[PDB]
Amino acid sequence: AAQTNAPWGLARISSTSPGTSTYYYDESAGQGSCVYVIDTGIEASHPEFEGRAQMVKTYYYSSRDGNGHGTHCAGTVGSRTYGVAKKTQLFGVKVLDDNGSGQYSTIIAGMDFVASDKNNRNCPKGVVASLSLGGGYSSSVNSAAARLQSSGVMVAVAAGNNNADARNYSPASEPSVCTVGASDRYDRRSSFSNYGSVLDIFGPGTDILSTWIGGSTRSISGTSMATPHVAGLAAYLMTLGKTTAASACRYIADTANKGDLSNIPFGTVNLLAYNNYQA
Ligand SMILES: [Ca+2]
Ligand SMILES: [Ca+2]
Repeated sequence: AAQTNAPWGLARISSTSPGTSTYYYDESAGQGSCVYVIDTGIEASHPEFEGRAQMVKTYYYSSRDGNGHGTHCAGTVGSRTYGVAKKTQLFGVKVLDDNGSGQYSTIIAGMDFVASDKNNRNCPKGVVASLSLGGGYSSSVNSAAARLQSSGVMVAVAAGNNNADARNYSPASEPSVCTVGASDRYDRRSSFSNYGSVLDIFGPGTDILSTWIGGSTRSISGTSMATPHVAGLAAYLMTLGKTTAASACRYIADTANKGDLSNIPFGTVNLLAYNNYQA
């Protein structure tokens, strides 16, 4: 399958070189897999989700996405026009309020919830969790992410937007999950992107067009945008049977475009997510 005039991020992860505009992918499109989006919620009624999204848990007064952040991330995972895995199932967990903030105790509870909730969902091809959030270092938050990964879920987390070493941020600093840096359309490290030895992979993160609340769309930037590219790619690869939840991050690194990025500090991997699609 090919999507013409795709968002540049979708074209980039299906190509070995920058500057293309077609998203090449296999028609299975991640059907049979499930992605939990742990964020501000998901506007499940958006036409771009085609009824494949639902809220399962909120820790606030409503389950509505009053911010837009979680709806944007979920759209990059698996909306029809802006998503990597266009046929996956999307589950929303609202651990952030409508200002984009949340206490660490709530974020930890949200991760423990996903580890248990997956056992009563029909996800035959595997389960993924996308966490476009973070803060200062906390061993309790890192531990919750490790538990979720250990329970059999592919955990993808943002490296953070501080232009610093991600070792001082959580859950980005947890080694056992998949920490995602951001790049721009000219194969440069995004100027805001964190770096360091804890990073596993880079994904497109600057000027990412995706769904927004009110049934609309908009373009924003962040490692929050790179993470759902990798979470979506994981579910796409799990549906194809190429990898498992326990080894998805390593498989993606092994099969990534190597050495294409510039402004990568010494000690940080130069690896860009890539789907290796061949018609
Ligand atoms: Ca290349
Ligand atoms: Ca890792």
